[PDB]
Amino acid sequence: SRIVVHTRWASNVDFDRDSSVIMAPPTENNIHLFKQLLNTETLSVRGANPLMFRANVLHMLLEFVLDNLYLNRHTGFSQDHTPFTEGANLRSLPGPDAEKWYSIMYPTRMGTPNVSKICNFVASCVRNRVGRFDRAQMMNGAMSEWVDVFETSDALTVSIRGRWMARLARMNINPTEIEWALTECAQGYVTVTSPYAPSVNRLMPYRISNAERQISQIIRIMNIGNNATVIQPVLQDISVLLQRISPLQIDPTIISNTMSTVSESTTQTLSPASSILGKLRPSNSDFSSFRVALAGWLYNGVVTTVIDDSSYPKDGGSVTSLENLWDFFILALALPMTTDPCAPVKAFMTLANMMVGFETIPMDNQIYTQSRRASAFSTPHTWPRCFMNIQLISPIDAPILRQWAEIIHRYWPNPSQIRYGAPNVFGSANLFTPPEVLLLPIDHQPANVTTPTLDFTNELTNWRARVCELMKNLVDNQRYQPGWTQSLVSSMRGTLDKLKLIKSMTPMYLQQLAPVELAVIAPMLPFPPFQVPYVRLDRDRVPTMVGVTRQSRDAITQPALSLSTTNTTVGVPLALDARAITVALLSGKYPPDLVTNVWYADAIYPMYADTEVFSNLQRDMITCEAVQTLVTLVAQISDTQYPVDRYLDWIPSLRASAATAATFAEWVNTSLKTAFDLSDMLLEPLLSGDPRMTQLAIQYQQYNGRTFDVIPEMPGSVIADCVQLTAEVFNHEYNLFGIARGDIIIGRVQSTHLWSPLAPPPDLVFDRDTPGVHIFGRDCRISFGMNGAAPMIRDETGMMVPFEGNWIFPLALWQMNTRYFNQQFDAWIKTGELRIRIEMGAYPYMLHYYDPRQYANAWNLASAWLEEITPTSIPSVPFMVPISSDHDISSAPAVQYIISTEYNDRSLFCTNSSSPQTIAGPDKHIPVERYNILTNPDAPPTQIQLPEVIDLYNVVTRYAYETPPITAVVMGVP
Amino acid sequence: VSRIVVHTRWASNVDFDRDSSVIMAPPTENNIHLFKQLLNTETLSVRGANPLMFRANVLHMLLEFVLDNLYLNRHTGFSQDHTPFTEGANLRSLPGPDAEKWYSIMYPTRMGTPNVSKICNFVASCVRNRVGRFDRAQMMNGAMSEWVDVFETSDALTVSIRGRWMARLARMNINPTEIEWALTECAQGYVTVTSPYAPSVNRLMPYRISNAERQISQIIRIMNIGNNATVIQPVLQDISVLLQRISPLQIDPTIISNTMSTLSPASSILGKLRPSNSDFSSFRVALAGWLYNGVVTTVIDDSSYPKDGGSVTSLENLWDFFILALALPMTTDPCAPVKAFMTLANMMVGFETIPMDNQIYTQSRRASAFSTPHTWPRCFMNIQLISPIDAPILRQWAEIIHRYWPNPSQIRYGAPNVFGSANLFTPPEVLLLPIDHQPANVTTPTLDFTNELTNWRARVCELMKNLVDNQRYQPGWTQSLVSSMRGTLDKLKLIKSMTPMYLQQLAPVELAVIAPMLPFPPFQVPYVRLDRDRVPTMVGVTRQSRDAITQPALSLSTTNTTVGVPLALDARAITVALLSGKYPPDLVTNVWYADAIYPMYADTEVFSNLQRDMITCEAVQTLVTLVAQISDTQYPVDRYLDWIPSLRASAATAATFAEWVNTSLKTAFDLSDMLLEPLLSGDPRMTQLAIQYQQYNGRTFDVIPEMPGSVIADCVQLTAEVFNHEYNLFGIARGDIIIGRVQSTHLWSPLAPPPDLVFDRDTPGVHIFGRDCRISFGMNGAAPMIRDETGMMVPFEGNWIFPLALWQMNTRYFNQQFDAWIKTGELRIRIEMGAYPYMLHYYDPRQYANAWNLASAWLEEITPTSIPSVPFMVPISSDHDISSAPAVQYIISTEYNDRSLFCTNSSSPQTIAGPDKHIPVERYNILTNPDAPPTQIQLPEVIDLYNVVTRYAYETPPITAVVMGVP
Repeated sequence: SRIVVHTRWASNVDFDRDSSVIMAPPTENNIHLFKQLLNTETLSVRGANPLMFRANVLHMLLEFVLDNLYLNRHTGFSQDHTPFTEGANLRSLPGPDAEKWYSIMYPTRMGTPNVSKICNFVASCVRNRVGRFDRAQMMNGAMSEWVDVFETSDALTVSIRGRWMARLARMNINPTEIEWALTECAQGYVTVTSPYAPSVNRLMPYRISNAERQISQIIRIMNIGNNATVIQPVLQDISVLLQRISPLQIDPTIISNTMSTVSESTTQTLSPASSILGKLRPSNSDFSSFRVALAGWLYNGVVTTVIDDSSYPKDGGSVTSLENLWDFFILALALPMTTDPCAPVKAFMTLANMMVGFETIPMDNQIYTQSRRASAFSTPHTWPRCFMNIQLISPIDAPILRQWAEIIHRYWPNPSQIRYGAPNVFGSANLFTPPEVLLLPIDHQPANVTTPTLDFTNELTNWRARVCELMKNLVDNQRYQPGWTQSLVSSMRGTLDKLKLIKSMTPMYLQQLAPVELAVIAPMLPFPPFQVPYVRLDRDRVPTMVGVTRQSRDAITQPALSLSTTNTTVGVPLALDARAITVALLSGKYPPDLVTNVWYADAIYPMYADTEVFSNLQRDMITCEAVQTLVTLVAQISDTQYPVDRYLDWIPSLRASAATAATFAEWVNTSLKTAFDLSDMLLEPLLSGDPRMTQLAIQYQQYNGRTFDVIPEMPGSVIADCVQLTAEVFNHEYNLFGIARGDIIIGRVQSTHLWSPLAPPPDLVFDRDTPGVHIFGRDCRISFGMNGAAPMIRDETGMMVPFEGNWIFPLALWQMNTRYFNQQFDAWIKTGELRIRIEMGAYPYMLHYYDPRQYANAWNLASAWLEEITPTSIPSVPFMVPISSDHDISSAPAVQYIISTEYNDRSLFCTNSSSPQTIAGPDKHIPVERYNILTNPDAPPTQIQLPEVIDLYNVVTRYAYETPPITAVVMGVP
Repeated sequence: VSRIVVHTRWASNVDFDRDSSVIMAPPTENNIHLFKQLLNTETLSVRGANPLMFRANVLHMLLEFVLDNLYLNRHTGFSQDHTPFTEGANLRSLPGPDAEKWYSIMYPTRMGTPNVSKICNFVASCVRNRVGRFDRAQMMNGAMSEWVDVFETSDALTVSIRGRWMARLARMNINPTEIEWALTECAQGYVTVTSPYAPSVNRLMPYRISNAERQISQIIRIMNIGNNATVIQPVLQDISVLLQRISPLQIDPTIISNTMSTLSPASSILGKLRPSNSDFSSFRVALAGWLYNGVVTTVIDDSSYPKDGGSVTSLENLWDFFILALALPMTTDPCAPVKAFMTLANMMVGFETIPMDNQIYTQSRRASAFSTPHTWPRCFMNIQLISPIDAPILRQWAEIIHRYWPNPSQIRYGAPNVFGSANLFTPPEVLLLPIDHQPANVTTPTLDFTNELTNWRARVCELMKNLVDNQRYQPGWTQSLVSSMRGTLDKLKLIKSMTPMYLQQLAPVELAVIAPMLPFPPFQVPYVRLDRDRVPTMVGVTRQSRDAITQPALSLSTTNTTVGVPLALDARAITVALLSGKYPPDLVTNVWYADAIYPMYADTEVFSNLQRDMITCEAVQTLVTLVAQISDTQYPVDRYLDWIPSLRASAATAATFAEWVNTSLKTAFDLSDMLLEPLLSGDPRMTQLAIQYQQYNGRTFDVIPEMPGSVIADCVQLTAEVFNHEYNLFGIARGDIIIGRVQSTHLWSPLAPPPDLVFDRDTPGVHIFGRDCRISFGMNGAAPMIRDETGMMVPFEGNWIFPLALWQMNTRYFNQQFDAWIKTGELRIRIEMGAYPYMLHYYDPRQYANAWNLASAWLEEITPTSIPSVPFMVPISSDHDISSAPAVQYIISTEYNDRSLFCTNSSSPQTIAGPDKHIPVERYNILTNPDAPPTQIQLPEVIDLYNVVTRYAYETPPITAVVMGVP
């Protein structure tokens, strides 16, 4: 408000995030914020510090910028009937006293009381370059898509939103075109309801490139950096998603299956059912923790599916044993579920473990012994060479083992991939692979039937075949017999056959039905997952680490050398149990009820009510925009390490420090999060560490040393543009900001003339060129009184001089021993003729009017005002200003104390705007610097003419469109 | 009749003490005690004196008297009385009683002249106008000037002494203004002292000096230390005391406990810490290490090391290397970084493989065993050698070292403007710090990434976890504790200590404030972190004189690690302080430290250091000076009492003397705490010291001191020369003696024998005798006769010549041989003595008992290393004649003299019998001819014993104030 530049004036307000930038009351002091923004070395309802005086100001500017992204929706107009107008349209609004908002928006409705300079200029203006001019109206019954008109405001805001819109609309299309990519995410099988139409000016700004894609990735990649407690719950969220999809029945299923599939060994040394009953659980209740590994699949170079410890027995392995058989079966089943590349070697060593003491062949070291925990082995180098070096396996001592190893060699599941979605609109999916390439630990097979059926065609069914074969090969052993009974082994095979031939709709749904159902979500992932190309063999591909730079090295400002230094943990262990796994594999129980097209798309749509990707896309976009705006500002006033255009340093503000930088960046991040009430990790990982040497990229390397760079890139910040523009323009309007260029001259002067100390008559100032200069830099001590001499200052050479004259002082010396200085100077500047140019550069000030008719003192303990300040900063300058008359007024004294070293008096809200003359009131004339147009039609309104031409009543384009929420146009078909 | 009381220190105007024996030894009493209180150590009785040290002792002798007189003068009131002989005089009123008797003592015309007496008669010639108060200073306190000359009995000796004294003193006074300015700088702007008052010009602040003095003092201090720990350990003690006494920050390991929420890591550390400890000192001492470097080295035990070995699988070793790795970088031992590097390597030896550069070196060898610049490996000096497959872990580690390693700084300190500051390997006001500092207002939470300390915790947590992750560098590790251990690493990396803040910006302040308070200033070394060749190697000094080709004094720099005394610390307490840190819960920096400061600086002791050092340098100055006056050194010397025979010098001579001085002055200042070990830190015949220090490169930096004058030896020359023109005055005479039995009734003293009963040495009737001259005995018991240089056998009589070599070595024989011959017959031998003590024997001219008894005694009491002062039976002059004496002379001086003959007939106004002596009215010439001023030219001529003597009302205040600390 007055001087009204602040928002909430007449516009179509829609919602705020507290970008509160405003003014302060002008008839008195004026700070508008800075007893609330930054008071680092000052403290008051009336203070600010010049040792952080560049952050605060920018910050103030930036929030201002933020305040102005609101939705323009112009509604209706009408020709007018004042004598004042000759057809200029009024904007018709239902608002109360729209008339005042017009007499305000336009100088209209301003009558003919008596001859006033105002009224005179009124009678002279134009009847045309006023009100409506033009618009983009090609439709019927609905407003122009935008309307231009001559109304009062600052066209930055106009151009501001021009660039705002530019950033927005750039991503629109004919909508239904996106029904493609949705159907591609619908897999073509989640049928879709939506209208049929091309672009109808309903902006759908979600056509996005891979730049911001990858950038947001990076951000997540350290946002996820070292926090995996959070990954578990949402993984369960996915598990329940699947629960809402999977038809399985668990407890009595396996109950009947097991009571049917085992063979009789009750009087035959540990009956298998009894043992296995006591092992599994009759724990009949909700059990759904199976979906775990399935959902975890979404990450491989990200997470490491490891198996729980107790899943393995703790006996070093042996032959004559039944629980060995149980558990070895279980693991042979579950290991092909793991992501760990040593899992082959792991099971290898595992069978070696139960092969402790009977079959014994080449052993490499004291760890590759068959007595060592397989899971403990970690590195390619931790893998028994012989495992990968099959010829060390003599088929003589380990015939069965060589057998089985070769089985695994030729027989082992393999990876595949699948597609989803569209970079066409939405950029990459992962960055260490081509777009939408979704590699798979499995090799999906095409399902055809819409209902479950029995069949044994599956790589894992084949594996089960292999393992039952090996088991029968072994249990019948002649070393078993002495440890056992013989009809026992008969019943053993009697079990294993029904085992390998047990009922299970699992593997078919897995190999065929699961994969598409995985693809069902499956960008609809709050965190977009990541994965890395697969590895089945050939240790040389075993990755090393994903090093991420977001800065440089200590002594090396280059990224390409700090690469080894700026690098972060990779992979996490996540231990799982095989029980429910085998439970499911050996028993799939699916009713013929999931009518895929019907069932699944049915299960989905109601869930589809608030599609997050919308929030995700905007999230990431604004994210990267912020990040860019940052990487720019850190190089400006606020240098980082590379001197490029700093602008305001003619303002003295203290130099760069990460501490100061971190402070400012906090203010930023704050404002940012507000901008849409953002609430998640945001640049929080960047001030985590120094965002001063910022250099972004990432890489991963493998056992073959093969390195793989990914280097991000950002297209800039529309904000940063506008803000720099305005910043430059500012340099000449500083007056409008309660901060002044120059210094002040201080000594008790006594005048009655009506003159601003903001522009005092020439006679009153002095300089170095002035004689009487007592020049002081940074050597000034002070003696108290002497024998006959008063307190005398030790001089810059070291001499003692009394306190009066023309003296010069650079501020820092002052801020040093302020207290000393102040306790001394009281009289001899107040009463004495001590006058110093204390030299500040650029500084806050403040004011109060006053009636000149009485005497005026500009002491009023302005000293007291001073001493209130710290030895660390300076108090804003209050001023008493007379009410000068346009003509006669009587004489009264005025004892001033402080004056501006310059003329800078330019700031005023209107006072006495109705008269060609007034007795003594604020001498004010219509500010004729913005409406010269109203006397002559010129000044290309939209052409860039600032600061060369700055007005406040301009080209005005209130918009009007069709603004549907995109969550709403999400109509599903079940 | 009596003689003159040549004295001082008999009318003390003060209670100050010197303990400097200004007694003169009387003649009715004994005399040679003053000649048996010198460097002589072989004396045993009332009587006797060594010939060979005669000259050699006089120095100290005359010196001590001087040491009596630097006392301080004060006001005296105003007396106004007049009597006929005292008409119109402003006598100096004295608060003391019988001061009028003391006036007659100082006022001659005080007494009158009503009759006949050498007093009455000559005082009848004395005026009343050159008596009493002469002239005054307009500068004056009470009833006396700050300098007021007044006619009075006095010795110009004391005058000159205190005059040059005063000169020095006032040459030092300091303005309270610049004083408080100092105190400000001393307080670094954290004192508050003003002074609006009524001025007083008596006030005295004489303490302004240069730097060379303190620098010398620091040198000698180190020398006396001679590398003794017990010297400076208690220094560190006082330090830690005041430190723990002053720091508001609080430590609480129990915090972590809750942070951990009480092996499992927690159990391990809980056993590691003993949750009972209550004492907090040696850590503070680890800090105070940063204050002195040039002599000491912070080191660490290896009981903290994993046997200085370690492995890659011992969880305890994890704890310990963790612990240390944190507690290290703050040390001063320069081999630290590569040492921790190599220790880490040793524990790791076997998984990662790196080239070496010495077979005796071992990648598993002891870091302790590697403690030289030569223990540096060029692979640690070039990482590019480390292929990232050799040991990438260690490569990254070495780079971490190259990068985050601590980095020194400095600050201003001291008040060199007036008192100066002593620093040689650095400018005086420069104060290093092995780390870097930052500005104030830490009243914000203590979190700081940019803190090299948080930096440290961060980087170490990283490298640790990074390594621990693989499970394979650590085989045998089965249960997944990547959860427990690594989350623990997180929690600890997330433990907040306010200590690092104190360290980063507060400790700098504390120590900068301590700096001026040092009764012993620092001694440190230019800190570096790299370039072994730059690494210092030598801290040498030359306890030997420089004027000859002279290697410096042996230094331990080649046997210690670099230069410094070892110092092993506790990693536990240190790293805990690094770990748990909390400031007072309501703290406001300044007011806290204001109150913490006040009473401390309310006390002050550095002025003791000043007095110490100034006296020290003056003392050694005049010391080596007098050395240049005693005998021959490696430079031309000038002796002056060589007219008093004594040989050239040995060392223990001055040694005795040196400690004479040390004792004397310590007793003279009641600062009996020892100051100097002159040769006990120096060398019998040295002239100068000089320091030097060099790096491993061979870059040497070699400093030499400078000398100012010392008026002491000057005034010594002053005094002696006057005595060396006015002799006898104190018990020693030049000349010789003639020995033989002559008798007379014409009365005189053997000091004034007529030159008739005398003969020149080697007179006609000559009888020369060398060392080898042996006797021809008489025949059948006849008179033996002695062989001549020609051979002739002459009897025991004539004029005989013994310069001296043999009588020294053949005393008692000679006595027994020549006794009766001198006793009853002529045997006139001249014996050569040069300068020598004498004695008297009071006797009446009317009676006699044999002096030859006591004479023979004095003979018996001589050794070649000892001579007693010769007694002489002294008669009574009279105002009336009496029965003369046949007096039997045996031995007599060879000369006429006056030592102190004042005046005959102590109170008898006239004298007839015996000699006469009037008053040396000579000395009071202004009292005879007042044409003369007091600075008239009469020196080194006759001394006057009456003067106008400036007396003073200046005042020295004990240096204090009323102030406040950090506001």
